[PDB]
Amino acid sequence: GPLLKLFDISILPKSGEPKLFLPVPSLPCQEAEKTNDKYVLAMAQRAMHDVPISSKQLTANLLPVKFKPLLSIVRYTPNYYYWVSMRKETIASANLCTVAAFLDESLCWGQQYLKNDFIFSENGKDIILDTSSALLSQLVHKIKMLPFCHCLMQTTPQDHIVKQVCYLIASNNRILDAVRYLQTSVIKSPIVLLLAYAVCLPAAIICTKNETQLYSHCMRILKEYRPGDVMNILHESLTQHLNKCPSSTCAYTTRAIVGTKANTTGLFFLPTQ
Amino acid sequence: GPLLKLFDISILPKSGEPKLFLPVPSLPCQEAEKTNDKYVLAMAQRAMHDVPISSKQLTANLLPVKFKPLLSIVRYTPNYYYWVSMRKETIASANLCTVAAFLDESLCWGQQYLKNDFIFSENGKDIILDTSSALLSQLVHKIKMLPFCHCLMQTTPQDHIVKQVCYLIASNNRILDAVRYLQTSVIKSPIVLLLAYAVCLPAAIICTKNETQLYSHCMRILKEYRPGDVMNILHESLTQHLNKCPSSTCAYTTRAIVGTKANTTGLFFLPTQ
RNA sequence: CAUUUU
Ligand SMILES: [Zn+2]
Ligand SMILES: [Zn+2]
Repeated sequence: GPLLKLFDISILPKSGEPKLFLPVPSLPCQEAEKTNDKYVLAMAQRAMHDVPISSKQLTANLLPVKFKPLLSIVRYTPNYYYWVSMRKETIASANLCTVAAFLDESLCWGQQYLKNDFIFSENGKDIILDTSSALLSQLVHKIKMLPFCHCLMQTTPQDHIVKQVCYLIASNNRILDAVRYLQTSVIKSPIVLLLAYAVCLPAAIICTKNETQLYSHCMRILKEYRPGDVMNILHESLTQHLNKCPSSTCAYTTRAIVGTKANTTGLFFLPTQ
Repeated sequence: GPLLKLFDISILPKSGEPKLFLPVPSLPCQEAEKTNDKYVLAMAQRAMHDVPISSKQLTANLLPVKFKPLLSIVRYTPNYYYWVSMRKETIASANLCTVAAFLDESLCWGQQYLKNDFIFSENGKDIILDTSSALLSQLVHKIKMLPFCHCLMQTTPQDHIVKQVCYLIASNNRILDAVRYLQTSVIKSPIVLLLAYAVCLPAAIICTKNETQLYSHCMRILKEYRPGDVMNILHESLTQHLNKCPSSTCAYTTRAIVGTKANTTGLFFLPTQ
């Protein structure tokens, strides 16, 4: 007979006059930051804007002296939700250049936690660490968009690992299950190593006292990292790929995922050797 | 003995220069578009730039007269991979403002196919329809990131349908399985309706004659759409949420996912009533 | 859907 109705007519909008913009919920004004340190205040003023990323370079062996000054904002700002929201906006709309920059920043920051005997916890109010889960999800989304030849044209592709780690995160954000799975094999692909680097901080933050062994594995990964590894791994893999992939279309699919340049809104620094 | 080695050291790149960019090849110069229609040529020149979206508004009463002239570029351009890669770059880095604009464009374009008895094909070389799957995946990514009060604070949330459709697309791009699931129920939430609108053209493109029932359902959805509905549905939902949700954290997180303005790079027109 | 993929 007649078909089943498609939808209830009551859910359609009350007005059919054209809307050119979505609502912007303007939010309260920011309080003054709680520091008089003019280097730290300058770093925050530049983090608020999309500065060319070369201007934000910070040599990693100078980061130790800057860590405690920068904590006055990164850990103790009165504008916590404003800063986290700013950074999540950039990450949720990030190309792979932007993802890579934020990953290197977060991992160098995490290594300073270790150097200073800080513990990792989700109640720690840290505007860099508290966007690391959003960043892991974004990295997985970029890897799933790349043509499959990027994973298959590595010396030891470990494609089954890439596929299962991406499924666990994309399907239901199963962060600790992804660590459990990564523990079962030696890592032999640089793409798998990027995923391990990206999972270690958001997993460590959510471990309870019943998951001390998983926490310990996350700290092994964090300690092996060296400043700049995420940018260095991707720069090398993408160059080799252009020199060997025979597809007539891969380069165009890939350029759109990688992007033209990074967006540094919310990024305090790009750490390098 | 020691624990299992973390990774084979050979996968790390040689330390060399500090990396401040990621490599992509440079684009060749453009060929001339195959038309002398000044109106079409002007629309394509604007499409190349992130100009304010009010300057790209098109009343959908005019789209039927412009459809055939515009095919000279959308369907027969000698610059196919330039246009599709430009549009996929914008969509893969898109906030929800941008996703909504491109969805309305694609749905109105698909309606002109239907009105003219054109068929939908994976190899049809259409720079608008060939980005509709990327757009579906990005809409699902945005819905997953919104605080869940957005889906639950609806008259009839159908929260189980939203979650399962999002699972099917995000886990394995199971587009036809998502249509099959949607066809079982009357749609009673605006969020579910947005997902139905976003799925109908990517599904129509990959249906064969062995999926004639699912194809018919996709054509039912496409015919019921009214130009501008994606922006109008999202504007009403976000306006009424802002009035009713009491969470301060929700406002900050929502602003991050929605964004403050659309990126129109690669967008030809924003269709409206 | 009831942890759905491998
Ligand atoms: Zn390739
Ligand atoms: Zn809310």
